[PDB]
Amino acid sequence: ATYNGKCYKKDNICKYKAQSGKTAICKCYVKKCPRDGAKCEFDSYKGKCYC
Repeated sequence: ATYNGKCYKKDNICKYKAQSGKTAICKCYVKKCPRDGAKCEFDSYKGKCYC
């Protein structure tokens, strides 16, 4: 149920359109974003930010 979006290094966050548009930006927990736009998925099993 993992999603897909982008993450920002500068803002070290993970932005993506939740499966229902509910979720949203999610700090790039661990391994800060590589570069703005960096694709990332939102694991709906824990709530991390695969970036």
